[PDB]
Amino acid sequence: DVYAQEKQDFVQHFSQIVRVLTEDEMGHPEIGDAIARLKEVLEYNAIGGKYNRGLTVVVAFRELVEPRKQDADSLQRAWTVGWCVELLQAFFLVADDIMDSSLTRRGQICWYQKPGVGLDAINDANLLEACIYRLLKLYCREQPYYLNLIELFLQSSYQTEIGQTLDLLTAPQGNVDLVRFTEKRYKSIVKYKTAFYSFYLPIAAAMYMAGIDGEKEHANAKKILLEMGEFFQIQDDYLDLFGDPSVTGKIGTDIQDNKCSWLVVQCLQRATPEQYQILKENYGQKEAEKVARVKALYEELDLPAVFLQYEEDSYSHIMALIEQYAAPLPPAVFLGLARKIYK
Amino acid sequence: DVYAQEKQDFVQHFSQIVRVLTEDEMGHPEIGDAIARLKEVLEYNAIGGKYNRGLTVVVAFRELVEPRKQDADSLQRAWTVGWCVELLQAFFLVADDIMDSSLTRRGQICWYQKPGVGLDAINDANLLEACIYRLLKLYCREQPYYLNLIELFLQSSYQTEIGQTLDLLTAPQGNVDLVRFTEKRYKSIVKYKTAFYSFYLPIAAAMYMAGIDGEKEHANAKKILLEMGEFFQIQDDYLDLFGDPSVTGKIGTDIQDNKCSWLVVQCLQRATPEQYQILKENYGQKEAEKVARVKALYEELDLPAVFLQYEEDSYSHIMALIEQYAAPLPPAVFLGLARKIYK
Ligand SMILES: O=C(O)c1ccc2cccc(-c3cccc4ccccc34)c2n1
Ligand SMILES: O=C(O)c1ccc2cccc(-c3cccc4ccccc34)c2n1
Repeated sequence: DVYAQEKQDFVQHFSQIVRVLTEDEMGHPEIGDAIARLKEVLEYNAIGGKYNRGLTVVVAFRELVEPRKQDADSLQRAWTVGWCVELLQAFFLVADDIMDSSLTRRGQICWYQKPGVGLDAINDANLLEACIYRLLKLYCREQPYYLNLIELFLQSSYQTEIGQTLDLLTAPQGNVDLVRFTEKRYKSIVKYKTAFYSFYLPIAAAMYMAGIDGEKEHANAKKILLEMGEFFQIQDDYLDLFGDPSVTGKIGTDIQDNKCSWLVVQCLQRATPEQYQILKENYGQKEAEKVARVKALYEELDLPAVFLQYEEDSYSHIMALIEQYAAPLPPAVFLGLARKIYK
Repeated sequence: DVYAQEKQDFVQHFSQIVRVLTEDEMGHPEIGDAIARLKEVLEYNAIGGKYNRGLTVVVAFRELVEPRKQDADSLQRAWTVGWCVELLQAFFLVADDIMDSSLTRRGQICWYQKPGVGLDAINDANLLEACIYRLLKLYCREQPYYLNLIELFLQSSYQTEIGQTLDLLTAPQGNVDLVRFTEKRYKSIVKYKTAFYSFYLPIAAAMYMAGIDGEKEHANAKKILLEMGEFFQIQDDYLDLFGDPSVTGKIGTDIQDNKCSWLVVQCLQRATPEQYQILKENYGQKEAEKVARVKALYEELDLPAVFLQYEEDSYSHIMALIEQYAAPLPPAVFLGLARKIYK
């Protein structure tokens, strides 16, 4: 598949990305120690994930650009832009793990939790963000899409940041209020916090790199991609609890963390006043006896079945969206990504 | 003076800046609560300072643009860009106060220290940064200097962030090592962390707005401005201890906080091995008996006199720099700013 092959060439490009970002140390020895710290921040935080978002840039680039315009340099730029998406992501996760007091991320200690890092990781996350624009300048300054990419990355950071504001406002630390766990609120969090950067940004970046800079073309791809983003997060919340940890590679803590999950939203929409109380008493607690009780309430309220129906309706929706909005982009741009997302 | 008059028109523009940044709530009600939080972050953090950096943009704009090109809209843009400098600053200070565990800033409780904010202020500081590019897009998208300003703000954020890395590396929390408090290191911290954004950025922004986009013109102004930035921070560190709090409006805590101050750098350059030990034992302690001892060591080593000589040499240097590098900019751009800085 388009991804599994390219993954290697993508990951191998990282070494050049790091060398290039640590190359201003040559002209300015004075900042050497700061650059050594930047190298360490990059190596720790931009590696160890699945690289799918960054890879989507590359895969979409190959599918949107005529093979004769896919020269060595065009490709170096595609991998670089892909890495920029991963750096945007690395910046949000470093910051989010500080904010929600996370202990681990992808099985390793969160960067801020590392001995001698702590709150300095706030500056480290800012550096990761700075690196996107340094890379865009280094690789894409002379390209006609340069400003388009800068604005897309900045807008995507803004939307994610607004998404994080909404999330932090919906589920504060030390605040169990299920009144604000509405469908409308959930959909907005996913849209702003995850969907734009995860789904819209990668395709949109490849689209600009391909000279597809049309407002309607971007609006049409966004329409498709934000729906893909919404399904992806709904599926993630569902798998968090009801998924098998051996397949997902994660053990669900959404209930323990008072997360505004699709599962809680659906439970709240269905639950009788007595069931609302049962949830009020057990949602957000660390105890495995209370974690088992929320799960049993969801199973009682037939949420795995509500998810199954949601999955079917979602699949018809995304196909209706692809048919109506893909053109003039090859439907394979969206289908290849949907296949990776939908099961 | 150029500043004191304009200060009012500058501060009055803030209300429009806030209205404009909270105006996307109209089209997207879904993010309303996040926008309400953004309004509160802006109001708390961008107000209460002296606005000198933002004001420098406006003052330099008036001095670099022919009065016939200073129409209502050109001016709205000057104030907006000035506010962007203040927002860049508000973003660094919110983040820096978290990082160094600050309690107060300009007599008020640090934003993160406010009840119900805490580490969420990391996202708040990111929002403040996002606001610069939203303002540049809203006011300057159709201007020929648009990309030039975006790149200057991004480069200035990067340089400040590198400056902060260097600073955090030089004086870690719970690490009293005077071996790394060298002249060369001090000069680099000031250059990257303070000088670029505080002195180079404001003039450079006005310069681009004036169509002065030449690389040599910017290199020449930078040469002047980074020296102004270096004197400003050396003077600040000196006044922190030896200044009168009734005139400076601040009580010095540099000794208590193990800061890499010009005073410690000079003490270390002069101090005998026994005096090095006296400093090693008393530098970074909260006790007023030990704070009095470091001050007495500096006074013994004749640092107020070393500062006096530095002040005189610095004044001749900045004048030599103005004479050699101002052209073709009116020397008043640099002189008006030097007068505000040098006593
Ligand atoms: O963080 C990752 O890389 C990651 C982690 C877990 C995942 C589980 C299913 C699908 C994807 C996935 C596959 C392909 C493209 C994608 C684009 C955007 C978002 C997700 C994508 C996935 N991605
Ligand atoms: O944070 C502020 O606004 C502030 C606080 C204290 C100060 C003490 C002396 C001079 C300035 C000062 C005056 C004029 C323009 C300036 C431009 C850049 C930096 C400082 C400037 C100063 N500024």
